[PDB]
Amino acid sequence: DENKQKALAAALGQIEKQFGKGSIMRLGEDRSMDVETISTGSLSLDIALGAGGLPMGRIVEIYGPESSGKTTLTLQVIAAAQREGKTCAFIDAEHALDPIYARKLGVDIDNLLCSQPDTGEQALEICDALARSGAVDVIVVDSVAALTPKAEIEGLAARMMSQAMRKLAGNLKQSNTLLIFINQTGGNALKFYASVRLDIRRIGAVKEGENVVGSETRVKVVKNKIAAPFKQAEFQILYGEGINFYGELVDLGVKEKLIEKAGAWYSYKGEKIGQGKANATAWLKDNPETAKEIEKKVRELLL
Repeated sequence: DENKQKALAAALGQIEKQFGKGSIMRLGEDRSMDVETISTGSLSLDIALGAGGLPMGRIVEIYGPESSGKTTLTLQVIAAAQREGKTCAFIDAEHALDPIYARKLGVDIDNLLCSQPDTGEQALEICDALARSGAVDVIVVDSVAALTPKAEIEGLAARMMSQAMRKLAGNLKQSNTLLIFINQTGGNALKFYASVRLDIRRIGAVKEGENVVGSETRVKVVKNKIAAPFKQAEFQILYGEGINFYGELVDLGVKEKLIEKAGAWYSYKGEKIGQGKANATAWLKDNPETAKEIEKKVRELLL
């Protein structure tokens, strides 16, 4: 001990000096790097990420099956960035944006920049041009899978990805632009250039009676160069509503014993707020100034 711990802290300090703070970490390390972040729209994912949101200036990959919830997640970090006055761009190779649902989640469709590129290579060139401008804050590319190389339009995709990635990462870093790639693939370029990689899956259905009202969702942070990796988050995405944030606040509030639950009744500061998570959720939704207070304390405790 003692000498071995001083030797470890020195070697760890040396690796960090040479390769950066996020190059090695203890997995139960409560520290996170000072980075500017954009919320994902999910309280437990923001906590699972360690820094309270997705990092500015870095590449993020979100992958999962169709209907896993990665669409909702993507539209929610665009709504979140836009809410803070950030300029967002949407690069589309899927041709699937639902603007009605996007407006329900808070996306200002009118001011969303959008490209539906002719080839995979033109897509990456437009991404780089926006990265270099210094005037765009978050770029979402939907999806890596749909970015067909020009040659394939008239392996090839992996080379395409490798080519552009170094240049892209460099320019996003300088401009402090967040770029998110939605995936289902490229190759190793994205896997090693991404600072955060999110695995999202639908693990079940939420029902009111016997009517599937939403999806039970799980995100595992499988790579995180900003804070300790491998944490996961669970939340509901209610159809036409989006991530059920207040339900997450109920659960984390109870866990941090800011809300007390005596069997089926939940109470905050001595008074009943509701019977069952649903009524407790509704009350918080109805009492936004209290909900914000509890939210603030959860983040202070857990981040």
